Amino acid sequence: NQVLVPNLNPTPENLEVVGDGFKITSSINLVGEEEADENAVNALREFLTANNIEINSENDPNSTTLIIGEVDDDIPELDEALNGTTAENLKEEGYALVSNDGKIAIEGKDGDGTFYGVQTFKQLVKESNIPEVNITDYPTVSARGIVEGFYGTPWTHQDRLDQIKFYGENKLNTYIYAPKDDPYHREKWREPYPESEMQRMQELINASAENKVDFVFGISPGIDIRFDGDAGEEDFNHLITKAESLYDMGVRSFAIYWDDIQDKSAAKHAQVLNRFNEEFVKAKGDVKPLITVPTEYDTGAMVSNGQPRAYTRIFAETVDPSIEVMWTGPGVVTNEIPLSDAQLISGIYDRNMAVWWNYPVTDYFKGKLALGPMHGLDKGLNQYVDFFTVNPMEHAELSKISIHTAADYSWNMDNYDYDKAWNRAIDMLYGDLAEDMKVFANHSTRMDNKTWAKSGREDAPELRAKMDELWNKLSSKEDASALIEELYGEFARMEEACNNLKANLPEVALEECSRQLDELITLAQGDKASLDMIVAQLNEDTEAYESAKEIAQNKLNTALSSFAVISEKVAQSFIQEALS
Ligand SMILES: FC(F)(F)C1=NCCNC=C1
Repeated sequence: NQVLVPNLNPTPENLEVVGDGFKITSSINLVGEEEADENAVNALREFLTANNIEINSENDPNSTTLIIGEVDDDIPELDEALNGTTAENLKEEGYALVSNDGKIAIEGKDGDGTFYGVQTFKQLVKESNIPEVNITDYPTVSARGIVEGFYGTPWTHQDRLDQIKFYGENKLNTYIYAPKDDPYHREKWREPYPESEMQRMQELINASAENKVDFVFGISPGIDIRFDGDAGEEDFNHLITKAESLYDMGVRSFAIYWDDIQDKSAAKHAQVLNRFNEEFVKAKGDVKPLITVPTEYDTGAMVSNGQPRAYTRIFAETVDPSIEVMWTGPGVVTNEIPLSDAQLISGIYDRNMAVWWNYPVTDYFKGKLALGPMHGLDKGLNQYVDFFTVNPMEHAELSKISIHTAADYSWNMDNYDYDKAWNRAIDMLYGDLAEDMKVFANHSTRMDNKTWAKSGREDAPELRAKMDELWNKLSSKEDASALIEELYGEFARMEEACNNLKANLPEVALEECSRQLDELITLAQGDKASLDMIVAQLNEDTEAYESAKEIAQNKLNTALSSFAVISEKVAQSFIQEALS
């Protein structure tokens, strides 16, 4: 029978189904391996090994045939199997994939593209079966990735190697390495890596390249940099020396941060940029565009009554237009970047901008996990933005859910559906546990420290609606009891799911969310007690009510003084509501 197209992330620009599917044989003829991108071919080899698919050395016409290469390779049998499809006319990083009557063909516009075709290929195949499809695919935004920019417990080395492979698998191509643990990033910002630190950095650098990730080395000399006279000169050379020493280990992307600094003059920040850009970036000729974050980096701090402040205005004139400029949106952590905000800032800097989006980062509100999708990001932003990065959580495993959606948003922006993306993330990442994780993660999408920092999808919004509806039914004495029954079932479901997650989540996830699992179980029991209160009072029964009321205060006080935080406006607020 038919072979269905599995979930893919990101969603490819164009995918047509052309056959029923077929089973890839025990082993295959691989064609083009000698001409095609070395990293694409190694990804392919690893996948084939991990799935017990051998490679014939002698062509066997009984065996499935896999042909891989770039446009700029001369592989006639690739064009033959593509049978009309082509990557020739796509942007950079695009590719074409055709799977049909026993052949798979992958043609990248460039090697990045080819590597990305392999990542699609990997997603399409299940228990050796592939659908017969026809894909041409390319990204909306051209830098797409992560900045390691949060505070708190930095990621381990093993976390980073895991993330980088993950970024490659979801077609993210940028990783800004600016950890606050690392002295060689800020304090000690002059000063090459020791010797004891070189083997670690080298592994980060090489893993990145192997997965088509731009390892951007982030530097932050605001701590103590001198701009004037001999000191200015000496420090500029320390900057150059430092970048040379990283150039020498393989680094070909650099970012310079001015976000925390004493001497706060735009003209001086932009001169150090412009000179580095000339004397280093351009001189080397294989270094990617320099990146910077300026001292004013949110619309709040950058603009006043539609007019740039002094800093921004000066920085914006002075700074070379080849330089990439990061800004976080309307504020540092904000609901939205609407098109008008992008336009405004893009206009001022007179260029396509770079986004530093502070979600899912939780460093400002550590008890809550941010497990929701990219949200409030206007689906036309690519008109003014061609570099998009997320600042994730200290919790690397669970950051994968938001990051997975950032991958769809930034690759295929027209078609981005936050809720569809959110479900696909959980489905793809959590397997046999996805339905349970969805129940739980549903209550942990929304960030709000109640001062300055608010972003993300509202928690569990269907359930909020049923809770509001229950209060209307009660307070205009209409019948409520179908709903009450329905809500007993929801709260039971919450508890069931979180218990199943505690029992079955692998440690790598469990250990980042177990406090919250417990917290949501508690609030769920208090929610259950809160309906017990409502039933008791509608049956005028003080015994059952004062008993239930005690149980509900009990769960609320546990949650209120636990470190963990979750479902503040839904599962937690329901209990507060019932007790008033
Ligand atoms: F002020 C600090 F930089 F230390 C800080 N700011 C944002 C909130 N998260 C943790 C620390």
